[PDB]
Amino acid sequence: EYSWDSYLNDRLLATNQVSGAGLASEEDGVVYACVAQGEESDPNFDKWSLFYKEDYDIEVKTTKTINEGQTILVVFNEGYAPDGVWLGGTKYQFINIERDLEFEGYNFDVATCAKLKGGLHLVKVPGGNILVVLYDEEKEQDRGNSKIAALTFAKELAESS
Amino acid sequence: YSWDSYLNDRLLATNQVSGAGLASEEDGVVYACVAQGEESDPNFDKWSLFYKEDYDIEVKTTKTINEGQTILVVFNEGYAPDGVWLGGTKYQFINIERDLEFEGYNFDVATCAKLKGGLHLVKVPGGNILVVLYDEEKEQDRGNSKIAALTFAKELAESS
Repeated sequence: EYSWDSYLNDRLLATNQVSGAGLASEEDGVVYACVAQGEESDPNFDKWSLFYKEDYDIEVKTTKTINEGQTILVVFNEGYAPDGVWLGGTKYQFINIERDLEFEGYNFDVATCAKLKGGLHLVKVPGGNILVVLYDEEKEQDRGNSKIAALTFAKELAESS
Repeated sequence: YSWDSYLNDRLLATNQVSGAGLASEEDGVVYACVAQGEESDPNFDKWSLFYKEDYDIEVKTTKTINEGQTILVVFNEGYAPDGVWLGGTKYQFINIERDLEFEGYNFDVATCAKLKGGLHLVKVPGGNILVVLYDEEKEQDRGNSKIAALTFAKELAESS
């Protein structure tokens, strides 16, 4: 009637200088034995919740310095946005790009990005200009119609060269 | 006739778009832009949506973590790049003291913190690692807990 749970309770947890204590194997690094101070607040208290938990996934944050304009050039030049397209401080997720899309006699590269309850279109037109179109789902508009709206105006710009 | 006039007529008049701008293929910055407003709030800047000065932003990656490995990595490499993870809680790696002399025996002991608490890790010979938690809400602190951890560590070190 003496285990590890008893020994750490007597020589380490009894001082009430620790919240709990465990023993981890130098091999794998996982705790085989542990105690904690609980059961006074809640009888249904698992003290393994503190020392053990199976392999799960977590997010790691890095900081990168963004040039908003470059996020647009990289989309047409390279064909991706690893961090999304940034415009006016808002993050849009790069979804689709359709290269050499033919609309009424003219070719267009057109990209589509999404935000929460909205999104944007980017349309490369010749003469060296890019058309930017925003849409907002809260205003009963959508990407399909806004893309059509973008394409209709684009042809007009496309006529001037 | 300006740009804001031309896009208001050919694009926002369609009320299928929320706003529109055009970016030069050179720098990629919008020189001209329009948006739809004047109904809720008259005093709004329509550039807030299209332009913004070079700033810094956060990028998220996903990692699959094994908590045991996060304890080993502290001793093997000497810091914890992702913090030390135990029982689902992230502790921020602060200090590691190698070959600390406590009453005749040497110890490698690391200290980690979370909000209002923390933990100590002590490698003792014979191949065990001692893990000690402390909670500031229970009037405990890192120093006293390290001493308690260190003194108990001494006992296991004797049994080897």
